[PDB]
Amino acid sequence: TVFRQENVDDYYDTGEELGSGQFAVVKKCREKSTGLQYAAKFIKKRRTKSSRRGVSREDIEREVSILKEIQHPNVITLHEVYENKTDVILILELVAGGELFDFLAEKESLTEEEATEFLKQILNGVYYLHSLQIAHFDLKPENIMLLDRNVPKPRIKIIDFGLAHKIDFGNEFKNIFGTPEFVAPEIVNYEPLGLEADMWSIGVITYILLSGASPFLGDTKQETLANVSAVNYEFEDEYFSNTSALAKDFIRRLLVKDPKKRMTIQDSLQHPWIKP
Ligand SMILES: c1cc(-c2ccnnc2)ccn1
Ligand SMILES: [Cl-]
Repeated sequence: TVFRQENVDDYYDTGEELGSGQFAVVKKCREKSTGLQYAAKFIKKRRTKSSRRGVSREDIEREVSILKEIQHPNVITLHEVYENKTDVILILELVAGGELFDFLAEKESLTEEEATEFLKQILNGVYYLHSLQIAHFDLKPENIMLLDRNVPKPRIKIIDFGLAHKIDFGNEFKNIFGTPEFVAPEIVNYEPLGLEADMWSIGVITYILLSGASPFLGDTKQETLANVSAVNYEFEDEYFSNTSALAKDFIRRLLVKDPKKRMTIQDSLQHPWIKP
């Protein structure tokens, strides 16, 4: 599939940087014709078929294909796509309230109600995606963005569909691997992956939201991965002494090694800690 090849600078003005990764940079921008603001994600293309730098066209097209399908209050949307010889440029919905990661760093830990306020929105977004057979595969606080961080109950949007895949056969078996602290055991063990991997990630996020601590984090990535595979985590009393047993139950039912025994997104929404 080909994208718009006019110079993006002819239609948009760019401003402050909103993100920077291994193969992508995000800049705030403004569409000249409407005055509306967006986030322009510049994804570096591969310069040769055997290169390890840049993102393959197949991977870029997959991300775009998934983004084009989604429209939900808790997921980022795609406005337009441009490309040139060096980059594919996604013009995405602007989410200007910063990462959930940074908001958490500025509060240490959340109350259960604050945590469930965020978590219910994450679950709603993932319910939508999973309903579409879309596995995100990179859920973590850095990939949750607030619309406005200066309100009592911030609204959030899931971003960064760079690892997302359609699961039309129940599982996929490709080169997929996210951030060690948040990946499920099946990712660590290079097993077939499905929608269940995201539910594990939600369990990790929930643990962090309630404690300010990462459940499997080791001193090295390899140690973290080993901890994940062994399900080596516990609820430290210092952090969870006044956390409800039902909150712990929710987490426990997500941080399950066997993906078939892990709570599904529908299960999570009916769990007594979440269900209204
Ligand atoms: C603000 C920032 C972003 C963002 C930041 C970092 N990585 N991907 C998207 C997307 C939308 N709005
Ligand atoms: Cl994004």
